Amino acid sequence: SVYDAAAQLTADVKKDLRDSWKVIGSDKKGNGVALMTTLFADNQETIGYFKRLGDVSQGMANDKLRGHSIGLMYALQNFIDQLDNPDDLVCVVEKFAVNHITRKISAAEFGKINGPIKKVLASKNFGDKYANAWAKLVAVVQAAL
Amino acid sequence: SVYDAAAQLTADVKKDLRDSWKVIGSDKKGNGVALMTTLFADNQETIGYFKRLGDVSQGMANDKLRGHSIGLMYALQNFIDQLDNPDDLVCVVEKFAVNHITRKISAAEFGKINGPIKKVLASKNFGDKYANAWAKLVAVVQAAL
Ligand code: HEM
Ligand code: HEM
Repeated sequence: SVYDAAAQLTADVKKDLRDSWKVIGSDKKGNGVALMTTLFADNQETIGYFKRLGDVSQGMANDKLRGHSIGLMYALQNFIDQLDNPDDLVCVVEKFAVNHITRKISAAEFGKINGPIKKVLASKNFGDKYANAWAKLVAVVQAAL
Repeated sequence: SVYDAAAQLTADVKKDLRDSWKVIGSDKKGNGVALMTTLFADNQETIGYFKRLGDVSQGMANDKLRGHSIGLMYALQNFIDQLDNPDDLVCVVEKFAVNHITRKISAAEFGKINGPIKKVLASKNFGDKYANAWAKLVAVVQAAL
């Protein structure tokens, strides 16, 4: 199932992912927080899963939120680094899904991250071409949920 | 406390951590799996916490173990990247501790990773000086458990 989704990560898709990550991943704290705050702004209902983080309206200043945001970027770093070996990408994606499945986060709910990713990419001037590439990577994770 | 433990990461400790990570982090899959297999070999009592992984003796051939091992190396990558800013190191360490606290992994239990780290370091020509530097980093996590 996840292997089939990984099959959509073509040579061109993997190239656009690496190129955009070279920029987005160069400031994990800044862009990681940008992603989370954008998710909360566009889909307020998702805050329900983050009660432990406390006052998420504090953004970057919220230590728990900042810690979570930085960590999120290392998961993506992991995914990007495994792009050339489907076997490793799949095992890393399935490992990642375990805790999210436990939290009862459906593929549909997880998909809400696509909007924020598109916006963050656009802030760095990476157009629709790149957003579509990232939507395909997210789809690999969705296949595991 | 975690804040006092992070203060123990002196100038040369941070430098030795970076110099050794430059080599160890070069092969996250290989060194990550070596780290886990060594832990299970030297402390068989910890295997119980990893029931979900299945037959851990299969090593690299165990997809779940490989997935977990690779991810473990990105957590260390995260810690190393935060050495410049104590405030960020602390929030990332506390974030990391959440799930380990939930699994009831105590500071003493976590500290068992020091042996495996020392052995992997030694396999790459990094002696006691480096093993002790890493013990200091591990001590920051222990303070959060
Ligand atoms: C690109 C997308 C995402 C990435 C890379 C990501 C990454 C991570 C990572 C690395 C962790 C820490 C390890 C763990 O506990 O599993 C985590 C925790 C978590 N994730 Fe995901 N995640 C993503 C999207 C989401 C979404 C869309 C939701 C919910 C709508 C979600 C909810 C959670 C929650 C509730 C936690 C625990 C937060 C805490 O209490 O500290 N994640 N995620
Ligand atoms: C250098 C030390 C270690 C690092 C960097 C590390 C890293 C990680 C990471 C990144 C995860 C995945 C996210 C999560 O679920 O929290 C994790 C999961 C886990 N860790 Fe730790 N860990 C370390 C040591 C330990 C030790 C010593 C134990 C137990 C004696 C432990 C037990 C667990 C367990 C049981 C899981 C879940 C495994 C699974 O079911 O897939 N960890 N750890």
